[PDB]
Amino acid sequence: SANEFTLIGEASDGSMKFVYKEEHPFEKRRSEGEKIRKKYPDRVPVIVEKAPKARIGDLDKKKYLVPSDLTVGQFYFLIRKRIHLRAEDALFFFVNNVIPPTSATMGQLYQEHHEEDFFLYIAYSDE
Amino acid sequence: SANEFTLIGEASDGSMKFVYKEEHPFEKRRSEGEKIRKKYPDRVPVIVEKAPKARIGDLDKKKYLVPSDLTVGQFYFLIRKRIHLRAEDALFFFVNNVIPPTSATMGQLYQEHHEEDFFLYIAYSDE
Amino acid sequence: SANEFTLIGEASDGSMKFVYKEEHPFEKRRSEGEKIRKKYPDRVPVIVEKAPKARIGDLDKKKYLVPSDLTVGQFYFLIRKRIHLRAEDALFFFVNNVIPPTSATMGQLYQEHHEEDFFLYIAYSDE
Repeated sequence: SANEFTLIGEASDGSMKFVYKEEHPFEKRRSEGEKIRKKYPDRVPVIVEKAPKARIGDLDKKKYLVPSDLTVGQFYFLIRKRIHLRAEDALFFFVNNVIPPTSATMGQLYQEHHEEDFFLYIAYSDE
Repeated sequence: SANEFTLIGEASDGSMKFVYKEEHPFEKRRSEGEKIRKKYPDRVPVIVEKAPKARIGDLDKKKYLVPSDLTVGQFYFLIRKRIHLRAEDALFFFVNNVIPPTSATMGQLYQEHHEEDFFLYIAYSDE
Repeated sequence: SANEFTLIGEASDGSMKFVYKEEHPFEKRRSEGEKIRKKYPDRVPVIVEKAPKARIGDLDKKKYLVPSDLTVGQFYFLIRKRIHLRAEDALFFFVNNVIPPTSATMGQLYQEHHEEDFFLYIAYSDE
């Protein structure tokens, strides 16, 4: 197909703003994250939000406390069941605009990417 | 959701006991694993068992001889077809209580994790 | 199952020949790949072909221009939708006969594996 290409996929705009951070002042989030990490050191606190452009279902709950040794892939299935995804619908997680390996553990992601309020922030989208 | 978290996922209990090892004495397993590795050096012998708590189907066969360059992900699909998983059901593999990368090859997992009887042991579960 | 193994999976024959290369002389491919990489440096040109033995659907288009920061896993879903895979059908990508990690980016694969005509070649199969 001479000079012909099919342009597919979109470069991430990196513009994911979490509503959680707009609705809860930093000092309140940090106090809470610090406390929950002290109380439950084998668990990590995670905020999960849908990317605004995503056309899949929203979550009822956004604050999760998950085992540090749980993988991304296990978390994927737990979240997918909560939004009732059509069988053929894709679901991707983004941490700081990057999709993590599905065998990474939630503790590993948290250690590397948690924010200064001691939460790990994950966005999800359908593309 | 003030002080509110949804607790999801379970920390692995690491208590996976393989029935294969309870039914076949170590020396018989080792003799067999040694022999099959000598005869078929480009293949690895694998014991696959369902985690007792898993509510998905059991396998008819547990002893597999697989190409060393086959990936975990290819193996996943071969095993999934054998238990007739509902489309939305999850399937996870565990080697020594850890989920391997799906692009790892069976030979790589075997080299790192085979037991002293020269078998690689994989447990599977739905969570 | 004494002396009994179930032999499953197939060792890759590494014999994937791309029709694209048989139909377009090297110098024409290189000129084009060089030009498109100069013009669109944040995108990578990819040739996608079905492995001849695969019993899944063929693609209408084989020449794609994809964002460098798109993952393999995102690309998987874009290609899967284009061939209308039955829900339970597997789809695997091979670059130089090896399945890449699904979290690798297309730019990372391109940097490591592009050919001298400046295209990245991906084969897909159902096993």
